[PDB]
Amino acid sequence: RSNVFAVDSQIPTLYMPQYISLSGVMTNDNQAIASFEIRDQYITALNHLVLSLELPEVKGMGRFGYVPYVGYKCINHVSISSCNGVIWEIEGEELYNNCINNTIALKHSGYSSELNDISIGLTPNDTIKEPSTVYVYIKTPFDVEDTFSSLKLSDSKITVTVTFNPVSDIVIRDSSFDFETFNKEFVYVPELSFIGYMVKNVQIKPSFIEKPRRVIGQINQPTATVTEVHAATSLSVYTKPYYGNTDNKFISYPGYSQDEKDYIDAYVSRLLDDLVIVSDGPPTGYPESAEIVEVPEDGIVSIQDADVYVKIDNVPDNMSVYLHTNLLMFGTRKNSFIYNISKKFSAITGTYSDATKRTIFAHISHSINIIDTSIPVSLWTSQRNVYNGDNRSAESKAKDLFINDPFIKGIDFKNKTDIISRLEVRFGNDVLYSENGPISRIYNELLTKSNNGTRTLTFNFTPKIFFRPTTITANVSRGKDKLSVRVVYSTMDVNHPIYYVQKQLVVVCNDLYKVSYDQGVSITKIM
Amino acid sequence: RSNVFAVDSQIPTLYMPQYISLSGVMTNDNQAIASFEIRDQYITALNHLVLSLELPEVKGMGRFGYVPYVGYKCINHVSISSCNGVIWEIEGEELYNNCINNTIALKHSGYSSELNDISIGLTPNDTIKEPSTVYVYIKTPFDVEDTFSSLKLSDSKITVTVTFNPVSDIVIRDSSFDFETFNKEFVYVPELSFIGYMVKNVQIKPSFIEKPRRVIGQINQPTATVTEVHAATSLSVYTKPYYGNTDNKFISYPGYSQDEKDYIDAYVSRLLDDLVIVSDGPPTGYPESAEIVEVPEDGIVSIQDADVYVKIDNVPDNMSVYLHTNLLMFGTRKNSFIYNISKKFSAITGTYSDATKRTIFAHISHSINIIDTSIPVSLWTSQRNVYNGDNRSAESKAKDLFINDPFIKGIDFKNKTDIISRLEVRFGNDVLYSENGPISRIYNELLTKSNNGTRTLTFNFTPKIFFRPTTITANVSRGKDKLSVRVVYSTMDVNHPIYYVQKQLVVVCNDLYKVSYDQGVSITKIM
Amino acid sequence: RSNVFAVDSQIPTLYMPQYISLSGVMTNDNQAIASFEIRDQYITALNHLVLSLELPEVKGMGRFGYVPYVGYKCINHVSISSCNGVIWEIEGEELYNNCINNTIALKHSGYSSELNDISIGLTPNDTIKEPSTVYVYIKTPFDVEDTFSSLKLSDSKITVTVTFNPVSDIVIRDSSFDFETFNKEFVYVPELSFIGYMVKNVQIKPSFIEKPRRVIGQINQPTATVTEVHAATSLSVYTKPYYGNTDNKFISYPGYSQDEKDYIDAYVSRLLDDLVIVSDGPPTGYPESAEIVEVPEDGIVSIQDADVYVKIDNVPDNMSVYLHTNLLMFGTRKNSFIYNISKKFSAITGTYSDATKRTIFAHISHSINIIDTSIPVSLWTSQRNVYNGDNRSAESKAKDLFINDPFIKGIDFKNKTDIISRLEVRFGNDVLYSENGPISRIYNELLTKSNNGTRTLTFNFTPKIFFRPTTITANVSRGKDKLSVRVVYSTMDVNHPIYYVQKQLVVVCNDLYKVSYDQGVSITKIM
Amino acid sequence: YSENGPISRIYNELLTKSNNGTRTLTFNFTPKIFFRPTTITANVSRGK
Repeated sequence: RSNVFAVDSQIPTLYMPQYISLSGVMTNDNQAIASFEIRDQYITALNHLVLSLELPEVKGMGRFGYVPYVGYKCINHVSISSCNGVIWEIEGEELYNNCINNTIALKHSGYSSELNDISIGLTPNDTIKEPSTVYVYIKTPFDVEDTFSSLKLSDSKITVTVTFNPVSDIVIRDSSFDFETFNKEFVYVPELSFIGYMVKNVQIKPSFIEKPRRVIGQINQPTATVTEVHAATSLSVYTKPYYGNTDNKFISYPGYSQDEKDYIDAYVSRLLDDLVIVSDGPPTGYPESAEIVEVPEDGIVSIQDADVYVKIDNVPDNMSVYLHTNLLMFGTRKNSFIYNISKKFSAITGTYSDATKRTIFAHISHSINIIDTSIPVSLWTSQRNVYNGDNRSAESKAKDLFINDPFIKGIDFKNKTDIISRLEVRFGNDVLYSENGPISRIYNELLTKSNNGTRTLTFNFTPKIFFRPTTITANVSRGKDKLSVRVVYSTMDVNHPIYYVQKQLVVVCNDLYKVSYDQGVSITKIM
Repeated sequence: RSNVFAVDSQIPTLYMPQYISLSGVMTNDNQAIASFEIRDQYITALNHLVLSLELPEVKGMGRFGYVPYVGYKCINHVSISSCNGVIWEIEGEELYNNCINNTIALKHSGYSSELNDISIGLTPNDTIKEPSTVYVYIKTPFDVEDTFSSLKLSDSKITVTVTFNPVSDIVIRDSSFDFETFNKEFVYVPELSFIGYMVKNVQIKPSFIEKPRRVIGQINQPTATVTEVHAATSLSVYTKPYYGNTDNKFISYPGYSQDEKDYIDAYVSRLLDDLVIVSDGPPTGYPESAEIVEVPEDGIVSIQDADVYVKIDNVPDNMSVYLHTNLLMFGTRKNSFIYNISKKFSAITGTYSDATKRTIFAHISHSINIIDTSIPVSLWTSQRNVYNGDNRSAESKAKDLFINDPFIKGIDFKNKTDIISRLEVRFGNDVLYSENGPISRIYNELLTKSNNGTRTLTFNFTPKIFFRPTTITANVSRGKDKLSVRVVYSTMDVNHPIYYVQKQLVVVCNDLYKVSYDQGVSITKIM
Repeated sequence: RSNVFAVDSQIPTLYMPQYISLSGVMTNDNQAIASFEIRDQYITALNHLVLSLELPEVKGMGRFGYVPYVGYKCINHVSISSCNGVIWEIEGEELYNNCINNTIALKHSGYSSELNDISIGLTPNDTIKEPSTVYVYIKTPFDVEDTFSSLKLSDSKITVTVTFNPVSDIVIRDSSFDFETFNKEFVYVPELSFIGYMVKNVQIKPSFIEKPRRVIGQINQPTATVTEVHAATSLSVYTKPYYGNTDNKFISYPGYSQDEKDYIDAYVSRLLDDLVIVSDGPPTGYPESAEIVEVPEDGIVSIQDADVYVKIDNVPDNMSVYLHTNLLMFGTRKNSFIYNISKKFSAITGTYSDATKRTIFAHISHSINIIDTSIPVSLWTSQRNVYNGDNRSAESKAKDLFINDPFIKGIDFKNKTDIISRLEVRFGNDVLYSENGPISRIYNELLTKSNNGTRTLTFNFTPKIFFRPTTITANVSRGKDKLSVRVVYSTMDVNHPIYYVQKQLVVVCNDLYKVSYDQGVSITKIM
Repeated sequence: YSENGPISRIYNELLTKSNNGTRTLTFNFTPKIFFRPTTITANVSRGK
């Protein structure tokens, strides 16, 4: 019988860990680059890299806030090199995707009301935001099995290089803020930390590492190809929107609250102030194409099949209630279907306030959705629209927000709508996999215990470090050495504005490399 | 010294995985049965079964919604067989209990506002719900240790059989919905997926598997017995309510919000509209036994020791405020204690709205609880009640909801009240365990890291796959081969309606089986 | 090739577990001590200790509630001994810190609205709280590796001793409650449970255990020293506030809601009733130093550079709106800076209610923070304050609350502000580590997956039970046998009241011990 | 086999010299009567 009530305690290698901190050299649209040099013959191994960033004080007038997870979204590229060349590198988006399921890292990276609330400044000497510091955990393959997986520095020099995104990407602002001055006087201040191990009489053996590789397809094309595939462990596919042909302005943004319900409530709250107006006589200051009608005594206004129920309490006797019946409208033919935001409301109740001269709304019933909240403003007024699209007031038009978040997926802010209806993967010339529904995404989320998975084919099911990984292997004789992907996009109604948002296909492939430790660190591609 | 900075990488067996999808055959109260046939000599092993289901479009008038986790609650039975007979089977409730701690699986199975909100239809051509698809992860013993635990198909035919519950169980509806037509036209559409492994020169060895077995006791009896117990790893006990002697109608249901506070708020909100009435003269349309009194100037109404504080703002000068002092009442003797829902309120404030002709309530102080929210409507008006129980208006009575959820535990919707005060377990003739408090439930939750544990005795503490499991073993000579359970139910007040809800005892025992792989797959009970 | 599709099932040692429960002996400011005796020659091992506590019924008048996690916060000290002396002991605070990341244990220990809401009693026979029971999971080193790590009772007697805190520490109450009677009649009722293992022909081997050791520094001194350090695995540092020179009264407490936003909202809600007053003529009943001014027609009141915007609807025609412009004020010089809570508000809106004769506030904009919510009341009126600090009404002063929570860290209730700006650790005479930012706290939280880490140096990275732990080792020849810590506290503004809160430094060191099993259990310090 | 456009119909019409072909997969290209026809053959072991 095997003893399950006692073990023989082994004596491990003698070692001692130490926390080490390093400052870097900054060089320069003058993109910023930081280089860190690690040189000590007693540092045998290292892992758990952490980058710190100091954000400065912001003063002035206007409305201003930071995007969520600013620390992660400010990183463009990370590279680790030695004298024999690059050992490992990754783009920022792949790091974000790999760390998306680590709530503690996300919270440390910068997620709070003080940072993400949309603050207001009244005078040129008002302080909008106080200074603070964020920390970005750079997860690497060397962390998966603590000491067993650490990187051994066989008496070589290691260089870490971090490239930063321009500061315009991480800021949410309105047109009143003095962005040119802010951008001229903003500077990045970084610092790198890691855990080192001092080892006595180490015995080194070769090991194995995986390197991700990204390919971006052409605009609106439904194909992409990865060449020189000799040993891959997985393949991932997703899409990105391209907003380069707009001015990047949006009607609303919820800030710290990030639920779907919060997005919808913020949008509806921004529209309600202009949708129902209490005025003495016909309201002035609107474009000529506005159709503002008076609410009857029974409270029901008909807008061609749609009925809106409006009841306001405490209305002064010298005033009346009016309804804006075409706040935003879009159509491609003069007598075809019309997308009209006014017809998405069914009941509106509230009470007028004499002290503040505005209406305080109570219960609202509506059918607004995330696509409506995600339509960009500039598409409402494009040349293909035969109507005047934006019938809002100037005060409302002055509150639009610039949003330049670089890691948006799908065609909406939450990646909720699935726009891929069929996927087909070919390895060489033969079909390797085809599916209609998102069963591969379901399987990815189940196996990785994540809420934000993507369509992924996984080929390796063996434990990571103690076994050689299982791969799909090339056959250059028959020509099986490339993976081509083809999708069919869903069909949308030609009268919905979201139909004209352009998109790009993204394919990610994980290649296998061999690590040898004679003459320092070097890698060789497995063939 | 043992090296903790390097390992020897072993070469694993050569294999290649593949995702496989299969369609099934449907046969037929004409209970639906699906059969799936797996036949390929190169599929050596499989695991991670996933079932997909397509839910259709629902049109018409009335109020309609789906129960939470509809995908799990639609499954009655799953069986896996070969030519030598059954290999593994389980009922739906045991699967649900085993998967209750997997948040990602639960969310995939169907949990969202679009599915679980109580929608309203106005015309016979209104679309209440759009079509969608859910996925049910069928967790099996073959998943616990990836490749090591997979099921080996030694050149045999494998059949999977799924039995479905009738559609009436998964729908929450009011009496206005045309359920007979919906039930006549509804059809199940299923599809099975799994991960297969193509292995080269496999070397097979025998292994071990555990099979659950459920016993259901007689109505209201506090005993149950499991026969033929020769090697069991655990024992579980819980209770179920039986609502078969009612019409299954309830006053309220919160829908997507599933907190205790949400249940209580929905119930209170449904009662408040009928509890306090603002009217010009005595309200009409109520049964003769109603006692509706006028609120005095100081705002305090006395109902025999209980005092209710009522203050309403903006009351028109031609109207008064009335209070319904016996909305729901129950008692067994003419002059004994009375359970009166009106006496559970202490303060009610709000403001009357002239535009909508209703009262908008603000702050409420009350002592309603989950048992009150869980009492079925038909028990308020049973024959043993000497009063007229339901003094609500017809409009309120028309809003009751049918609820037929099949996996309810305890006597309330959240299984919060503990109605078992003492438990005694006998193995053979001798007492094996006895307890007063729920220390076994505490231990179960601690050891399995679950929030919804049950009273469970665990006999196996060894690692699952690499060791033979530890069991309790029979001694047929002394006659130790059966487990009998006896409980004592808590004592409730004879004047509470919940006292008359019937219940059933459920016992679950996990038996051990041996798996051999010569002549395909076969099992033999360990004796 | 190694087989990854099959294993050889080993046969384990024959054993059988059993749940055992014991009652204890109580002895006696007459601090309570419980002793439990374990004596059975067939109990070979044990782990998973659980303590249960019965809380009694509380009746009377006033406001009363329990602190969160009362079960954990009621424990002062736990000790485990045999005939050879103490085997393991720990203070309550170290246990709480070790278990802080176990949500299920925390929830079982007593965390609910019924326990933690601030209830109100109206008559001397009112029932404020019903009786209930809590359970405290006493996590020990013997649990980390189930059967492998269990404690072997080599035919010796084991004694467990639990010391309890006085009941005044676990209760939150106002001055109206009859605490002297409650404290005279309260009694502790405990019971211990554990899992025992009956083993046949056990084969015992020696093992390894770690014992924590706490040192508390002197008041306001920034140094502390641990002597006799021969083999330590880690070192931790944090600070505690000392409230012994006050009366322990606070303005508000949120109860069950424990977010920062909840603290701030409760504080603001308590202040708003006294900050803005609607009255017929100048309000009476305030001290002579109050400066109450009338709000002009434009609604803007200036308080030296600060502007407050006040708009109240539905004000009766015989009444006016007044603003209290110096509710709480503190300063050290007659014409220097003043901390004035009235200047932290920028906009206040609401509606007066005629029925209840009070103002119902709607939207509030403010800059109150957690330090303001955490300032104790007695510091507002200290002798060093040259103004009259507390200008509230007597009714408001009668609602203050006593709070005596014993496990508060930092200087605020959430330990959010970091008051340590530099840390330096010396081992012997030489500097072992120094840092400016909290990178060690970041690393602690990352490595232990916790949200509430402390500044910790970790020296052991090897797996716990199967390897001998790595330690830092003394060199008595050079005199390296002591660890001295020195901090520099942050600098605060001399006109903020929080500057005068006293603090204490706490250092925790984990020493290594050897366990041998000949002649029962005994330990010997590794040298 | 999988296809998007009607290339199989084009091939059917080309090979049979017809104006009204359908989507057809042809497996036999040998002369009809003097040779045994070429077929696609089952593999009941793998279940094809």
